[PDB]
Amino acid sequence: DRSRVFDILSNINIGWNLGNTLDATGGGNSVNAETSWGNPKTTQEIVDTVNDRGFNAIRIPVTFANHLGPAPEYTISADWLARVKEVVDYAVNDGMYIILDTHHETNYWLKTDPNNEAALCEELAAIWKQLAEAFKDYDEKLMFEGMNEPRMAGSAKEWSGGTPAERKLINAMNKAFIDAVRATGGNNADRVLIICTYGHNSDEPTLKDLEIPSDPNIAVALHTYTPYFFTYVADGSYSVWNGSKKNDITWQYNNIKKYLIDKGIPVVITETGAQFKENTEDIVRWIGDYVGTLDQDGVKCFIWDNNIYHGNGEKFGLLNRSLLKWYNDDIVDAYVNHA
Ligand SMILES: OC[C@H]1O[C@@H](O)[C@H](O)[C@@H](O)[C@@H]1O[C@@H]1O[C@H](CO)[C@@H](O[C@@H]2O[C@H](CO[C@H]3OC[C@@H](O)[C@H](O)[C@H]3O)[C@@H](O)[C@H](O)[C@H]2O)[C@H](O)[C@H]1O
Ligand SMILES: [Mg+2]
Repeated sequence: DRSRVFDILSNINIGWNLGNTLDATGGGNSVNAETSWGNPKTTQEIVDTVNDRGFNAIRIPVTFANHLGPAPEYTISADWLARVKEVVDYAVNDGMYIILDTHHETNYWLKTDPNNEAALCEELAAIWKQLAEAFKDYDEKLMFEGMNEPRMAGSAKEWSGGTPAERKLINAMNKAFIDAVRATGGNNADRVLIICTYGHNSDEPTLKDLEIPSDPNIAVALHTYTPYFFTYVADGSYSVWNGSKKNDITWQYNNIKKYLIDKGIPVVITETGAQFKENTEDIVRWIGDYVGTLDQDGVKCFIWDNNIYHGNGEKFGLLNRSLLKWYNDDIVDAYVNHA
């Protein structure tokens, strides 16, 4: 009976990621990492605005690597740990549902070499013991997501769910994450903990290999920017959404229903979105199809927002953070009013 997790999630309208922020990797071992990818320092106002528009859930991606002391303790620099807490507290201040993750650890130590399972597990666990100790007293609105797209960057199957050995490794790491949090007690005893597949991929072979913890307070996270060629810019990509590629969304979702939802396993899409390609009307329709699909079974999603819209780079930006104005109200409206 995993119903407690379902109840908790049902409280979310739709979520929002604080992209390219605490996840950013410049600035070395300092709080300036937050601004190293060109975003402004996150404020209470920014989070209020997100929550006010109707994203009552927020994902705070964070990359810890440069802020860790040497192994085996991997002590999180106190300055970084406290700023992370300040950002989570912005959301706590507004009664929001929250996901804290580890993020681009994949650039550093989180390289999915099955031969190196213990070292990987131990580091994940050492980080999450400290994070869990820091957020012990936070209520059940705050959730943890153990890893972000854990994979072997540069590998042939980096973005297609990796290899079998790799996926066994992901099970080991998911277990280590859960074990290390639960062992800290307090509100972490029953905190929703969000595990993931290899790369957060949702292809049948990836899901088929996913071990499901018997811990009843978990959810499974996936990323689906589906279809890739609509949402991303690339050779073969398109900007028109007429419905003809909805089967791509549908088909993938049937796998998630088969392996997760229909077995009573909570699922969350902790990232999705569509890069802006001067095509408001199409995104709006894609949203109807994409999110409407998720809505059939009460599945929630969090939208990736890197605050990039006019500039160059992947144009997932929605909230203009400096102006506290949305870059595109029509796209936003479709997301917040999806129900
Ligand atoms: O299904 C479309 C598939 O068709 C091929 O013919 C095509 O060439 C191929 O590119 C495409 O698969 C995508 O490949 C991209 C790189 O070529 C991947 O880009 C990455 O997407 C990431 C998101 O990752 C997760 O969600 C989507 C899911 O597809 C993936 O497996 C997950 O791990 C981004 O974070 C990253 O920036 C980007 O490079 C893309 O993910 C593949 O779908
Ligand atoms: Mg308790």
